[PDB]
Amino acid sequence: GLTPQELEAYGISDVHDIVYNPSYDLLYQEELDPSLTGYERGVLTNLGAVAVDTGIFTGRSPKDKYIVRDDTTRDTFWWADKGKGKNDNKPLSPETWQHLKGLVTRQLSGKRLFVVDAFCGANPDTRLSVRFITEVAWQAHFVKNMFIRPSDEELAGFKPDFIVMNGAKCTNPQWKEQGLNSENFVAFNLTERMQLIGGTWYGGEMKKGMFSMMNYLLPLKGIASMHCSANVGEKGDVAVFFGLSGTGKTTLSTDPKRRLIGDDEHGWDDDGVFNFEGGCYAKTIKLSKEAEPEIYNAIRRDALLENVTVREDGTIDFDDGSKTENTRVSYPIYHIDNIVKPVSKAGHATKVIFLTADAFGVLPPVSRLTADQTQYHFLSGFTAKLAGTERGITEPTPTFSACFGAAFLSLHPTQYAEVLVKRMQAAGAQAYLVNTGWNGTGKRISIKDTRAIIDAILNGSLDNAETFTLPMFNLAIPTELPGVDTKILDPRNTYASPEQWQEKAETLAKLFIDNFDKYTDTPAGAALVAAGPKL
Ligand SMILES: Nc1ncnc2c1ncn2[C@@H]1O[C@H](COP(=O)(O)OP(=O)(O)O)[C@@H](O)[C@H]1O
Ligand SMILES: [Mg+2]
Repeated sequence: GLTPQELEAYGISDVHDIVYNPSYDLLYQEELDPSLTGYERGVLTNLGAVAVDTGIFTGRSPKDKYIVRDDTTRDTFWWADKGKGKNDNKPLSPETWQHLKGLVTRQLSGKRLFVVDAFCGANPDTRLSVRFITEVAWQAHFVKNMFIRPSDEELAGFKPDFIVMNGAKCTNPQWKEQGLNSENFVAFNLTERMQLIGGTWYGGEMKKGMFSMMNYLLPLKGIASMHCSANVGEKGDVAVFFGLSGTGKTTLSTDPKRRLIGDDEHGWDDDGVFNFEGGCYAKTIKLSKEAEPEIYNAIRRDALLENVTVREDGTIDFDDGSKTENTRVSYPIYHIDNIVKPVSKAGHATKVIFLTADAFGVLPPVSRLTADQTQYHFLSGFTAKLAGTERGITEPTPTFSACFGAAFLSLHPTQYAEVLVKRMQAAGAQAYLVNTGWNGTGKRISIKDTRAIIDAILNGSLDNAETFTLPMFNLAIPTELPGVDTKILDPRNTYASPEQWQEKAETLAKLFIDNFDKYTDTPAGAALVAAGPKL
């Protein structure tokens, strides 16, 4: 248990009341308190879960992310103004950090705080003991769902390695004089081992902020830190799925025939793949209980819906994206029946799948990758949003995010590729490229067909299939696969003429070649150029 004195050490004073590690029951009662007003206020939906509103911020704010440049982080961090390649690791002075800290601690002073102690990492030897402090009940609920909930025995000897203070209600009015992006802030200090959040209510900032910390600590110890989902079959076969947001990591790893290890952040050490989290954070936009039953059923009491539209009668309108297309729901991992327990970990991965939502409709549904192409595509981290608000006519805008999660990388991309490659090699892991995106029909490939391709990969149907090489990208695509429509395996078939495909394939190839040029500093990246597309 905590005391007002342990908080005073953090710089927080006059603490009225501490709600230490609240149970789901209390949180439920706290969120439904009819006296709550504003963004703290939750509503009860017909499914039994409470729905909240994160306010103005319905997603992350990378432009407000800062890391203090001191003697601990100077020579190790991948700085946005130092290292080649664009990133969000903006340097912050120790003095400006102290100003932001003052703003947050004064904000949490004289309040009734919610303190949640949890773990980030399923293995005791590499895990972080994090202490979350907030004045908003649903934020404590979010960290309870997302992080690893300690047992009574573990809380007994609990010593926080990292502290995260959420001062969402406060903003920095001096930001203009200090040279920051805005009045908001998501700052990190590795000397003090702390995270400060101000102005933004979005819970994703606490989750991804700790992921960014694991992404810094782990690789330096020779452990792969990955933005991937993961599951194991009955035979002990572990599969990992990399990919950016909305590409299918969550919808595809939640397979009723395989034990879910995790859905978003995993490490890979000598023993194998381990989850960092204690829950799942699924996307609910246009959620169908028919296509994704396990995820739909995980939405019940204790799950936390965010930004979804709740009608007057309590029913949820999952199709409504008027506020945001990034509607979410977090829930304890146990809301999914088929999962690995008690500890979310398994053996080494032998199947590495890179998911990509190709808006250009150029990439094939599935391709077996060569060792060089694995490394080339990992560092490229391609995805394409069919943006332009789709009120214009067409706009397949691409995104090249190194390691399929550049937004959370604390070290140079190659450091991630390196530890990952050595792990894949010791395990004899195979890599595959999967397009959960578009083809020539202008429609996204159905979840049904994608799941069939994932099955073909996991059971070796793909590995034994006869394959031919796709021009330019030089991808080995299967001639056919059991359960999947043969017409779609070759992307050129979905076009009226293979000449239509050709045009776009060249455009995408140039984008890839242009993008990869920022890795041709070393003989390694220069060597991998032969693994990329050629016109
Ligand atoms: N063929 C498909 N494969 C995977 N996801 C698909 C597919 N078609 C549509 N989707 C939708 O795309 C989104 C993928 O989201 P999710 O798995 O949550 O992304 P990630 O976990 O990688 O951010 C979901 O909203 C899902 O319903
Ligand atoms: Mg996900």
